[PDB]
Amino acid sequence: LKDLFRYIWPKGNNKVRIRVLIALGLLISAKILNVQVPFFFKQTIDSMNIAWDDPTVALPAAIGLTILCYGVARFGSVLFGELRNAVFAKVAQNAIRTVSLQTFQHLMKLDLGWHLSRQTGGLTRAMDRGTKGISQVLTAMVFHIIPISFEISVVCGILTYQFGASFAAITFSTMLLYSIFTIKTTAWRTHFRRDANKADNKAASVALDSLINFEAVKYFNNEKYLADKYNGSLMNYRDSQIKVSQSLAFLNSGQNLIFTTALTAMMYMGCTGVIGGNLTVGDLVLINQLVFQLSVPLNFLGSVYRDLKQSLIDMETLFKLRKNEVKIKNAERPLMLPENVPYDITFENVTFGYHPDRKILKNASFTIPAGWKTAIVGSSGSGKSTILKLVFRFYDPESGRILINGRDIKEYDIDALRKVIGVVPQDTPLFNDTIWENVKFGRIDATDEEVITVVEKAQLAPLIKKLPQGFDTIVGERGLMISGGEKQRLAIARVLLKNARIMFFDEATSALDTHTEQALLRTIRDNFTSGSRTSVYIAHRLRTIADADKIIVLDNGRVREEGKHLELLAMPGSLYRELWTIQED
Amino acid sequence: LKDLFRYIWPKGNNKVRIRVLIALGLLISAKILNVQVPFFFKQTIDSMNIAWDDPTVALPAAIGLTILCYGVARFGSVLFGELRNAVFAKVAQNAIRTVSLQTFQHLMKLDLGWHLSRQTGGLTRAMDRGTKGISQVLTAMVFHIIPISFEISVVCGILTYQFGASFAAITFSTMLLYSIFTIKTTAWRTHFRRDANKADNKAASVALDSLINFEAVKYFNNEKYLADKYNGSLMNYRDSQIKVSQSLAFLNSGQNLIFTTALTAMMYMGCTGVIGGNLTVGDLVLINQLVFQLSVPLNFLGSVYRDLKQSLIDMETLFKLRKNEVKIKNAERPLMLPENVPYDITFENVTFGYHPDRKILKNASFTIPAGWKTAIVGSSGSGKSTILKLVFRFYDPESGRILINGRDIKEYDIDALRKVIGVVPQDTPLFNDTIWENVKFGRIDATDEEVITVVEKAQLAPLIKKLPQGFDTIVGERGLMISGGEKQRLAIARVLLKNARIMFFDEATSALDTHTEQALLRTIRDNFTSGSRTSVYIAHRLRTIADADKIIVLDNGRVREEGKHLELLAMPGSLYRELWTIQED
Ligand SMILES: CCCCCCCC/C=C/CCCCCCCC(=O)O[C@H](COC(=O)CCCCCCCCCCC)COP(=O)(O)OCCN
Ligand SMILES: CCCCCCCC/C=C/CCCCCCCC(=O)O[C@H](COC(=O)CCCCCCCCCCC)COP(=O)(O)OCCN
Ligand SMILES: Nc1ncnc2c1ncn2[C@@H]1O[C@H](COP(=O)(O)OP(=O)(O)NP(=O)(O)O)[C@@H](O)[C@H]1O
Ligand SMILES: Nc1ncnc2c1ncn2[C@@H]1O[C@H](COP(=O)(O)OP(=O)(O)NP(=O)(O)O)[C@@H](O)[C@H]1O
Ligand SMILES: [Mg+2]
Ligand SMILES: [Mg+2]
Repeated sequence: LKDLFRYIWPKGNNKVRIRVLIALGLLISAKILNVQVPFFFKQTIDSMNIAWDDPTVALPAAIGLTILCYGVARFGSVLFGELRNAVFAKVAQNAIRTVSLQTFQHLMKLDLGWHLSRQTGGLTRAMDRGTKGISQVLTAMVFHIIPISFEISVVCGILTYQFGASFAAITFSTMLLYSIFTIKTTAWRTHFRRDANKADNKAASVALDSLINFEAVKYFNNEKYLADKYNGSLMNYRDSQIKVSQSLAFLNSGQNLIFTTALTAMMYMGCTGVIGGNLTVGDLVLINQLVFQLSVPLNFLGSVYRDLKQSLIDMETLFKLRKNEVKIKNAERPLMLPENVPYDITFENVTFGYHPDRKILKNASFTIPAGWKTAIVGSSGSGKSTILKLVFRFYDPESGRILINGRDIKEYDIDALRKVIGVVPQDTPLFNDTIWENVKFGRIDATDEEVITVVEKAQLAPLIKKLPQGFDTIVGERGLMISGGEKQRLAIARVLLKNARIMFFDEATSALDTHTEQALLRTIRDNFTSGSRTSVYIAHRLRTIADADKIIVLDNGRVREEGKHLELLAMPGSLYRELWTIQED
Repeated sequence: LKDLFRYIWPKGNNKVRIRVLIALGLLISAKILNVQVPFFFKQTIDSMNIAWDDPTVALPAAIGLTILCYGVARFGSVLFGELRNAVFAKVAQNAIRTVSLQTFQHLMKLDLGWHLSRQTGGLTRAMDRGTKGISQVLTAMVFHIIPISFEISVVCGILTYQFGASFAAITFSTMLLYSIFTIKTTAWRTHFRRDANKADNKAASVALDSLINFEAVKYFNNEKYLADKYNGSLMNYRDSQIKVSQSLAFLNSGQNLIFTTALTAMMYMGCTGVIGGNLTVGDLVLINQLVFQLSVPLNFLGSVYRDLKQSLIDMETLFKLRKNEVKIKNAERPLMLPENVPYDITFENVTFGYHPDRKILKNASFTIPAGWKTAIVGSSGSGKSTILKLVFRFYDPESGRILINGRDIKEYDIDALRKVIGVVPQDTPLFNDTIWENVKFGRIDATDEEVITVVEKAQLAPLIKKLPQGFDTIVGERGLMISGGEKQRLAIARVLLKNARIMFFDEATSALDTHTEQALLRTIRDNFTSGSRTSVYIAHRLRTIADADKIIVLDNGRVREEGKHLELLAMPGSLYRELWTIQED
């Protein structure tokens, strides 16, 4: 409940502070009128209690005027309440916008290991629940918590100042018992609430992880297994929610029992005071109406805001997302890459592990030169795409250096380094919109003719002619509404559009036939000058990297061989020779 | 609001019907006591209005008893309210469990084209919002809509039967104006509500489609573009929510103005009646308290249930999910596949298109024989995986037949057909749990030794030894926390575990090196007898399908060539010959 106060009452921006102060003033005045209306009611009561000696007499003007004042005060209370609602809505919605956008920006700033460890549906669910929790927390703390507190305070003061100290003792002992009971009961309901939250999260995790792999669910006939798992989670959530609802019923019943005992004790004290010729029926009316219109709001907002602590939990998960750690960040004095030169990557005694318990790279050292086409090869699980994610600075090594033109990539603006490097990754999840905006995701600021020409160079024009909604065909969930080769070609088109200098191709020809593959590689190596771009091909089809100027063979996270094609093929004891042997026959 | 009544009041299961009837009875009695308490208040008032001639007199017993009855009726009202809450909670949670499970089952029953066209995050968001909407709709329709309606009815009746017909006219004209105003105002707020819903859905779609492709977002430096898109959606949602909150404030203010005019008119009528020696101050107290304790609940539940129509929209989207169409369903008299025989697929003049405007297969006809290893090849976008999804009966063709052992696959139980067919798909999205339960997803009812031996046959033992948490390593979001070859090998292991008869391999060696590839194919073709399984390899590395007994070459959705390796290679004019030529040099 602190960060929220930092968003609704921030440093600077006196506009929102003035808005909050006006909301507070309207709240105050609303409660003042809601507490003053019963005095007008008492006045009209005690003024009508006289003996009228003529049934035809017209209503005196004083009583008409005080009834008018009663109605006007009731209306004014509700009116100020609603104006407060409006103003603080204008405030809370700005707060929610701000926090949602900041959280999105951060999520975009975080590292990869933090996103892969977590399920995206979980992040979106947390964000939605947290925005709704902010909304409910505010809608409750400025409509039905602070106002009822102010009203309780002024009611205690009135009943202590106008009807003696007895009523004061009654009210204070009542507040004491109310607090004790609510405390000892929330300490016992929190358990069921926690269980229900856990079970709901588990059930949603199951549903999501199942719908994502719907194919891999039907392919193996495990619908019933997952449905029974979901049903178990749901049956735990059901029992927990039932128990918390029963406990909340018990809570509210006991609260209202305490309050009603207080109310009847107040009626009895006022009645034995009227007996003593001190008070009057007007006083009983006043006391009972004060306490009753203070009570029924309390009971109803307590039984209605049955979900407010869960809202705090959601909001806190959201703020935790917003306050995680950014492992990859610019230095204090970040440089910027050269202007017009070919780039040269260099791994110097690097050693990296996605987790501290395993080392994927064991003292790797090599040189990806400038203007040349190098090709990385090796066994699977050997640390090829790991290099590709180090240079792009998704992770940073634990020991060693990554140099570009002789400067560690930590001395560079990450956003300036990630703008000269263009990657065709292994997995190519696209968007759920047209082919147009997915090919135009490389250079948003691109003229459509460039999109068209790179599409023609990525061997995509035939597909675009066959499809009847060419350049508008929706490609469904992460690209599943098209082929696997077409996704590779869309990614290659994105990369040709970025028009970068260092081009990584992590198996961009694994789903393409030999014809399309060779045509595409020819179109690529013939698009750029012979000394401009620095290309790195992660290849398992060693026939596509035969024209490479430097082949980097690595195994078990260590560079074993380095050299051109024939220098390795015509050399005994070479792993590349064994791979080419098994590839030839 | 009809399907909900079908879940809370179903055919059979008299238990839930009796529970609902008891909840209704408790609601009735609660409102009865809440309407009777003011009569006790009036009695004590009019009994204390006498002139006491001794300040020391003790309180008579009748007045003490009627005050006791007043407090007891207040407590009983709240108590019955809370018991009703508990009971109907036990009912509504069962309803929610039932609907969630049925919706999940259906989603699992629907076809693929329905899942690919939609984003899974959207489905999970709809389900969550719909469950919360069911909860809120019930919590509002049995706590603060039906009860207030019954109370309004009995209040109208009382004020019509006990204080003449004037009060009746006042109350009925008040209800008329209230209704007219609320109608003409909701007709004007629905627009802002719709706009806000649209914008929230758009913003969430953006956030999701961006977090899923976080890699493809950072790889191209389009964080700011997506953040500005999100901010635009959020700034539309902000203005719309602001406008609906202001409009709701105006609504509630006008409602309470009408109600307060009614209240003051009632006070004036009662006062001019007291003038006429007919009524008494007790009557004014009674009227005003009835109307006031009927009012403040109404106003507060109206300003609190600001989100109830959106809940209906969510619940209706959920029920629509639950009432979509199942294109793929068993026949009326479904057969079951033979017991112990090799299966033989046969496409007979088939013609299929994922959408009615394009035909991926143009009169395809061929025969995947039994006990043999056939291999499908052809250009990309040519309709290979389409076959693989037809046989598995994800879609059904528009013209033609798919035969297994001479019987159309429509005359078979889909769940019996999908249990003899094991697929290694192109895209292999795994789960977010250990390698163990992802290799044990083929045959859940498998002894761990089989898991271990298939893992050893899928060339995964080395990885399992290297990892320090072997067989427990979490594989992150859809398998991104491991290699791309390791995912292929996990899928091949799943398939070897299913121990099926018809094995489809849609490019299961695209990320594996030649060494692992040949070792794995050898381990596979040597695991089963030479005439048991029927294998279909979708291959782009034509060196892995040279030992095939039948190669099916298709282009532009039509089978062009069919025959063994050399029969096509040593034949001029063959597409397979051109592919092998481009693959050799
Ligand atoms: C989390 C937030 C917590 C904050 C807590 C702060 C609140 C502290 C409590 C305040 C004590 C107020 C006690 C009021 C004493 C006055 C009682 C009284 O008789 O006043 C009434 C009604 O006035 C009325 O209508 C009285 C209404 C109250 C008057 C001022 C309220 C205080 C405003 C403070 C602004 C922040 C006047 O009617 P009469 O019968 O003519 O009284 C004759 C006596 N002069
Ligand atoms: C979406 C749902 C819509 C459903 C609508 C149905 C409701 C229809 C409305 C009902 C009209 C009720 C009219 C009540 C007339 C009785 C008024 C009255 O004077 O009764 C009071 C209080 O009783 C009381 O406490 C009166 C309380 C009401 C008595 C019965 C209520 C009806 C129960 C129906 C059950 C379904 C008795 O106090 P006294 O001063 O002693 O009265 C002396 C006269 N005998
Ligand atoms: N839901 C879909 N809606 C429309 N078209 C689709 C859909 N799914 C696949 N396609 C298209 O239908 C054509 C053939 O699809 P597909 O059967 O996957 O080819 P493929 O043989 O798998 N190519 P590849 O896997 O790369 O070797 C292509 O034009 C696809 O883009
Ligand atoms: N988030 C991760 N956490 C732990 N291990 C990982 C993670 N990501 C990748 N790995 C592991 O690190 C090792 C090398 O990963 P990787 O760099 O992707 O190999 P690769 O060269 O891409 N193989 P392939 O793409 O199939 O040719 C493998 O054992 C992976 O399983
Ligand atoms: Mg890789
Ligand atoms: Mg395919």
